[PDB]
Amino acid sequence: RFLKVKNWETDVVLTDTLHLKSTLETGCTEHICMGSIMLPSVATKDQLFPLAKEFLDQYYSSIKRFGSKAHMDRLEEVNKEIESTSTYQLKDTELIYGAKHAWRNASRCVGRIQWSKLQVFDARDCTTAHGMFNYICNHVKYATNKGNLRSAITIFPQRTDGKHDFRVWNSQLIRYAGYKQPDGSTLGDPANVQFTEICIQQGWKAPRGRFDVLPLLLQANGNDPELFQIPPELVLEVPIRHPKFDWFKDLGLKWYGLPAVSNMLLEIGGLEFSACPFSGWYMGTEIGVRDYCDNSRYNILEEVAKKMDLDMRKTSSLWKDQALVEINIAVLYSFQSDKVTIVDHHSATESFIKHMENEYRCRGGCPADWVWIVPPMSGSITPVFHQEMLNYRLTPSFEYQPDPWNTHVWKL
Amino acid sequence: RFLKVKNWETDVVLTDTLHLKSTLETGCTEHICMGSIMLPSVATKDQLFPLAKEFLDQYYSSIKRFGSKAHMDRLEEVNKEIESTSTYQLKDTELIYGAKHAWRNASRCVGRIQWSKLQVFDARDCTTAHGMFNYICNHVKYATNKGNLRSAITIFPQRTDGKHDFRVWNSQLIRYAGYKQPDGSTLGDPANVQFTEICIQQGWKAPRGRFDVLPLLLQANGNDPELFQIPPELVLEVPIRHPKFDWFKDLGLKWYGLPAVSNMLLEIGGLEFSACPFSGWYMGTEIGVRDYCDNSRYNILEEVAKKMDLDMRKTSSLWKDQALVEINIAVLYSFQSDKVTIVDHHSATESFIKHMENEYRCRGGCPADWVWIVPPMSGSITPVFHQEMLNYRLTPSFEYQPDPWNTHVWKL
Ligand code: HEM
Ligand code: HEM
Ligand SMILES: C[C@H](O)[C@H](O)[C@H]1CNc2nc(N)[nH]c(=O)c2N1
Ligand SMILES: C[C@H](O)[C@H](O)[C@H]1CNc2nc(N)[nH]c(=O)c2N1
Ligand SMILES: Cc1cc(N)nc(CCCN(C)C)c1
Ligand SMILES: Cc1cc(N)nc(CCCN(C)C)c1
Ligand SMILES: [Zn+2]
Repeated sequence: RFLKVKNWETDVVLTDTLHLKSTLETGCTEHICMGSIMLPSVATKDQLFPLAKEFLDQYYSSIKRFGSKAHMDRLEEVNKEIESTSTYQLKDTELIYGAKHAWRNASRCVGRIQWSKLQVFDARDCTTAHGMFNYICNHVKYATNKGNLRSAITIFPQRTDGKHDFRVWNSQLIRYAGYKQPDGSTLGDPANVQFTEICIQQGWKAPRGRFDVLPLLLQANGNDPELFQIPPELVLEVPIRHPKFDWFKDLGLKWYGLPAVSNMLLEIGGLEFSACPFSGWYMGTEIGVRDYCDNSRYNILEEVAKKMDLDMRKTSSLWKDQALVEINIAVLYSFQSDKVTIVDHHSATESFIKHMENEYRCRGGCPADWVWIVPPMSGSITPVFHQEMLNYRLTPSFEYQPDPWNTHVWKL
Repeated sequence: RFLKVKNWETDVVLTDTLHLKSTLETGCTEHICMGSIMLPSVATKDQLFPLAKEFLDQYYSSIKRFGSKAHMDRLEEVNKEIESTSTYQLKDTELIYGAKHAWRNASRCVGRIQWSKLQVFDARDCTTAHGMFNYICNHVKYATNKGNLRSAITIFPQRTDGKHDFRVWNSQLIRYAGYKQPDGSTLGDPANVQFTEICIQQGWKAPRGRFDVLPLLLQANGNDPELFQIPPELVLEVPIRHPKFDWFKDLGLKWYGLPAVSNMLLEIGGLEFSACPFSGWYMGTEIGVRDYCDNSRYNILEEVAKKMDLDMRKTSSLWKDQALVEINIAVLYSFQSDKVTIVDHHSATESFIKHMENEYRCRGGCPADWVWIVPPMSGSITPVFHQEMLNYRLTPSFEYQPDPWNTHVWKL
């Protein structure tokens, strides 16, 4: 019950004890492992104080005032507020702590070496969709910082009864539009055709092109959501060129600078923040491999191999592989030459190994999801391929949640 | 308890029921997943008949004579033999069935679309190390078939008391030698320096070069093992050249045609065959990615990028990625131009999807280990990246076993 994880490139072994503090369930049993399933399987007052207590015990353990009176009174204070209101409110300091540690515990995140440099924006006084748009714009402007990207999170009011929720319906703050065609094919991003749908169904007059930035669909206090278009001066975009292949520009491609997940739920001490958009900087493969070359996304391996003069008749000519490397050297090169923060999969996966080392040392482990930590190209020549990893759920945490256009009791 | 696995490239869903027949344990619990651990965690007469029965029930269920008298008498016959001898002996037909299904159930194998075309060689009458060498040579000659590779397994006598075992100490029948250097570096294959050690410690006069084929270390009936050198005419090797880069040959590289795992244990109806070397044909990435570019193996990304004229100062120039594709196009090209069977990672991963489909259809599922099915380069542009998979242990099965030079009560 004090398990070992081995590196088979360097023979390094580390002992994981942190998994004992694990609480939630993984989906695996003694008889079946689900480590490759993408997402496997209202709260009451009685359930709440345990979670509040457990969170408060580790927060006070963190600043080395574990059993102080400040702890004991905060324990009693939160209990009384869960008695009086059946819920409770986080101190500003407990909100920053819980947010940083939700990132820290995100086992599918390879970037977590940065987990303690997170700017937390307290948006819990927001009441209207216009207010969110304002908070969200301030987040985009800050996090972007003129290409010197900065990591940030904006935390909107916590769930209360359930039907007053606050949701950003967008899956990312900044995404390109998806338009099906009359001939069946797709313009823009096929991932977003169902979301691009609702925007038009709500009055978005679409500039039916490729890289059309979508409008924010913000829902406040369970009310029907409302469209707001981000000032284009705040949407920083990088035009993609190759450092050797001059025909690259005629491909006419670009991506946005800022990756910002907006569809997840932040859980802290048993309180649920259903709108918590958070941003970092891109690892290059997210764009060059998945965004551009997923079959059901932009799907550009066809044209890149064309202008490279490649043997596309035979599968075993690895034309697909060869065009995938060039695309990623160019995504990397274009961001760097505009001073926009980006990290290659080699540097990122090395840092995560080093971070993992710090976590086993000063924390006793580090929950990691191999299936997600290994980059989607050149796997075994990055050091995370050869690193055994233990996956387990720790809290505070980011969780998935139903897409809001399936839950919502819609009306007007 | 009738789980679903989804493909996120094609939206295809399949229902897995086969996992209910799962028996062994995976290493995961409800609270921790070990799907990325490489290998996680004498038999008595009382344990044996259940396993014999379970195996016999599915074998007779397979030829559509489930509850026949031929089944009932074979059940009684094996029971009586487990009473009389505390063990039992497989019919030739039960040996071929069990072997084919051990391959079928090998969840880390992407090639299993071929699982029913397996030539089974019954070596259970063997008694001496010289006999094994003879059986093993006949296997190499057959399986190689002049580059028209054929899949085969040779099954030596089953474990009895424990200290009369039969083991092939080699991890593969055909591997290149590993020699450390006086200056610390390594010649040949660094994976094999500890095994190349014992060979020399047993009288192997090493031709201390790079691609020196190793001698077989065969142990028969628990006796101390003995060296035998495979006739070089039976060891077919492919010289690696690129279809564009003429400097490629001066790298002077070659690999052997036949991949043949020899260090695993075959479990059938509770009987344990500790020497069961089995062979197929190579997926190209096993050679071009892992053998050649693993840091602790041949580690050739240095020199290939050199003669390509690449930016090796900067990590984010993806020089490593670009030299990895070229190496794999050349491994593929060299094998094909000599008519030696090899499969690219695209064709192989497509077939496994199709095989998976057949298994959910006519069998109710297919145990798969994602971490091992996804190829070690260009992951997400092959269809297995996007395919959820359930892992569970079915029997008959191939299992790992201690390296014999740690178990052996050695003497002379
Ligand atoms: C600072 C730079 C960061 C980098 C380079 C980075 C890198 C990555 C990458 C490559 C993924 C793979 C997921 C995918 O393929 O879509 C990921 C997922 C994730 N990241 Fe990080 N990340 C960063 C910052 C952050 C921050 C600030 C947070 C939260 C406060 C965060 C939380 C997560 C979570 C929760 C996931 C997985 C959830 C999901 O996508 O299903 N990351 N990250
Ligand atoms: C017919 C062509 C075959 C191909 C193309 C193929 C392909 C592969 C590949 C790529 C792996 C990855 C393992 C690694 O990276 O080292 C693997 C593993 C494995 N194969 Fe298959 N295979 C074939 C035939 C067979 C046969 C005939 C058997 C047994 C009778 C078998 C049983 C296994 C097992 C048990 C493993 C995993 C055990 C381990 O390596 O730890 N395969 N195979
Ligand atoms: C730590 C990790 O389990 C290890 O690198 C595994 C990952 N997946 C693999 N997959 C295959 N096919 N072969 C391997 O050697 C490995 N190595
Ligand atoms: C089926 C499989 O779980 C799915 O393709 C996963 C695999 N690993 C991944 N890893 C990352 N980082 N991102 C992904 O979208 C996925 N997709
Ligand atoms: C914070 C953050 C960092 C990063 N590098 N990438 C993202 C986008 C993740 C998109 N996937 C959820 C589809 C977010
Ligand atoms: C039968 C078989 C097929 C294949 N394609 N490859 C192998 C070698 C596997 C080596 N690993 C165990 C290190 C064996
Ligand atoms: Zn698992």
